[PDB]
Amino acid sequence: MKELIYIEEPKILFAHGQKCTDARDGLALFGPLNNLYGIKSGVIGTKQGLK
Amino acid sequence: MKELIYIEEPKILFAHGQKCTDARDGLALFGPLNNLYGIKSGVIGTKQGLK
Repeated sequence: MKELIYIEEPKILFAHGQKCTDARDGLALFGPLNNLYGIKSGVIGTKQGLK
Repeated sequence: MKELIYIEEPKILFAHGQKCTDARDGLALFGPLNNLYGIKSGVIGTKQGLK
């Protein structure tokens, strides 16, 4: 018989010094680290692509 | 006795589609034209410069 070992989950960090094992859950619960104000986007393409 | 002619002020435009004559008053009554979200800044210099 061969023997296996287990390794625990490492956990990741989010806003307010809160730890979670998932990024989706930690983002929906706490939020990201830094503070952006807003994304200004440039769109290059056809008309239907822009729509 | 030569004659002088007078030319009216051209006026400059602001937010809300509002025309004024002085830039200072038109920035403190209707604000700028485009809509940013905030200015992220970089500083290069000594410690006193950052202070």
